[PDB]
Amino acid sequence: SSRPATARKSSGLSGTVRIPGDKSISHRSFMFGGLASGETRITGLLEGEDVINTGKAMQAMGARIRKEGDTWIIDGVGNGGLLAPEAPLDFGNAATGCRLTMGLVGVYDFDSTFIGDASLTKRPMGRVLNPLREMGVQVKSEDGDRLPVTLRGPKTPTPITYRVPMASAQVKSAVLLAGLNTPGITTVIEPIMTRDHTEKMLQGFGANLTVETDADGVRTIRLEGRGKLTGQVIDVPGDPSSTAFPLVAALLVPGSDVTILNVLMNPTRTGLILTLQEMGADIEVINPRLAGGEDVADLRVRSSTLKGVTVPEDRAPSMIDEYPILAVAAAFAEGATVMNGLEELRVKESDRLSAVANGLKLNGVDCDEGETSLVVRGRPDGKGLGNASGAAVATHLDHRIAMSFLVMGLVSENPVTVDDATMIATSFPEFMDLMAGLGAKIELS
Ligand SMILES: O=C(O)C1=C[C@@H](OP(=O)(O)O)[C@@H](O)[C@H](O)C1
Ligand SMILES: O=C(O)C[NH2+]CP(=O)(O)O
Repeated sequence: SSRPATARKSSGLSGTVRIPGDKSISHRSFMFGGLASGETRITGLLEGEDVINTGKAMQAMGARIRKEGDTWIIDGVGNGGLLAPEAPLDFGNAATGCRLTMGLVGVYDFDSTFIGDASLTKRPMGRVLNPLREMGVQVKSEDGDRLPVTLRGPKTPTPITYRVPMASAQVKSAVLLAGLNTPGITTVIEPIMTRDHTEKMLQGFGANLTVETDADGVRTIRLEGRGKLTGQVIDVPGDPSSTAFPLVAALLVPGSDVTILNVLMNPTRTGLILTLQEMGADIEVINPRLAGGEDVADLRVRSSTLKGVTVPEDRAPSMIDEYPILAVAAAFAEGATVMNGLEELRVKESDRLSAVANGLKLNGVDCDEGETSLVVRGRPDGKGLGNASGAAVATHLDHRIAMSFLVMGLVSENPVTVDDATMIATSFPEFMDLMAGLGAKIELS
């Protein structure tokens, strides 16, 4: 069922910790490793529930996955080698695994069924099912193009040129993965850049995939279908979204000095850091380097006084999953923090705009929720914030609502309670232990 947790004011967070692996890259490591020819070896994999579900889906289609020591070793089936799954592919809470896998196997000439939990089952799949219909996939979905969904690919899929209508890396990725088993050239046009793990990793696995960027920023990504993919050695960098929790906690809790090691610094993932620096955050980027083909660095974070800023709609894609924690940081900043271009938040694990606004109000924060925006006015000393009565923030099965408000409780005058901590393990099973090690006091029911 549900397991509430309460965060209490901290006298200071301090230490050096390695953050768990990046979820996006981890999902793709299991997918590409499972599809490629030969062996793939992965170090640093995030072992949260979302990623484990993608792994089980790949095994269901023929890939052999095992963990030897600290390395996940995968024996892939080779491009075009996926086998028809016996039962529905259960993605639990993970749309990344669900949506990318719909593109990956939907173009195969067999039936595949997709299911998930109460949260995933309410999320929109039309954004990926429409391009798949264009490629010739037959779709059976619940009203509104929601799960459960059953796909049946054509004998010969049709390659398309698809302009992604919203800033979704998952839609871009689903079309590219469908292209892997489609003869001809699949093209995805992305008017606004989104995380590029699919492009980078597929190139690393040997795909004839190219990215061309116009001076106006529009990206044209071309993929030649049915080409060989070769298993690779993958070193997964630290998750920058997970990093956000101890990083923001250290900025807000007085007397803090926290260093997070091996953090992914791809700029499509660092909008929150840039925003916090604009707010006056003391975040030092240490030893920027190349590791596993990605940009990484260690981040030293110290207590800072913050001032509200206006965050432009075009930075949104580079920090879309960090709006919840940014809203909590804004609750302690001087003045108003204004964030627009937030329509995508309404279709995540929870409607995040509604969940964040409601959670902030329950904890005494002055904020204004708009259809696609949020304004937060802060109280730097934290006085009057939190909830003395112990009322619980509704998490709506969303791991980041749970984590963001638990961080808030380490700073506010009154404790902050979340109605459920059980979904935190979908992306950051180490959260409680990691925060406790730094000094945070979080009581699980
Ligand atoms: O492709 C990916 O790895 C992801 C893309 C994003 O979703 P959208 O494509 O829906 O924006 C992000 O929020 C999710 O956690 C992972
Ligand atoms: O991790 C996040 O904050 C949002 N996306 C989760 P997914 O789309 O994979 O379910």
